[PDB]
Amino acid sequence: VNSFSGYLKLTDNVYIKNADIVEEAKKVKPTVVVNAANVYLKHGGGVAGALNKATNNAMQVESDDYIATNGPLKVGGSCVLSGHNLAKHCLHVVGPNVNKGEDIQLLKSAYENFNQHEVLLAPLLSAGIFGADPIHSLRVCVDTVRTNVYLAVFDKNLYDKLVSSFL
Ligand SMILES: COC(=O)C[C@H]1CN(c2ncnc3[nH]c4cc(F)ccc4c23)CCO1
Repeated sequence: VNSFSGYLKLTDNVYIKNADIVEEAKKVKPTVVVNAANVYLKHGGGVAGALNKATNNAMQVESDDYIATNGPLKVGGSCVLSGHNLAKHCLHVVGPNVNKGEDIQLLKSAYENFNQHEVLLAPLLSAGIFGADPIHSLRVCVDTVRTNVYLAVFDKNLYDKLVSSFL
């Protein structure tokens, strides 16, 4: 039993809710919140900008030190950093950004990072400003992640479409 509330169960291990991931993280304080990161960990907008703003820019400060030490992530890759006031840990995962021309096949590699964590609160990778089709992202999630994932979808209209079209 865990503390996630109001989710629709899609599969054995995937759950979905119309929610603001920032507000959901603030309430649940999950072990892991996933950030929709880019390779530079520049958290300017979308989910990343919202998560970083909620940490009062502490996420960005920590991220800048990470990059100065380690260099950029790979598209499809991830790193574990602090969850600050939102979660124990933040798993920064880089999905391909279609608006940069990145290969959508890398979306499966991106979701594989979730399998290193037993339970996660996450957004749909490569959705929103990353330019992928969220219906496709949900399909890849369900077909790739085997650990327990609670998906937060900000837009109510999109949430209803994702549920109604789910096979
Ligand atoms: C348009 O709706 C989509 O297609 C998906 C969007 C929105 N993203 C989010 N997902 C879950 N919670 C979210 N809180 C946020 C707060 C913000 F200031 C910005 C984005 C999000 C956000 C996912 C990727 O892009």
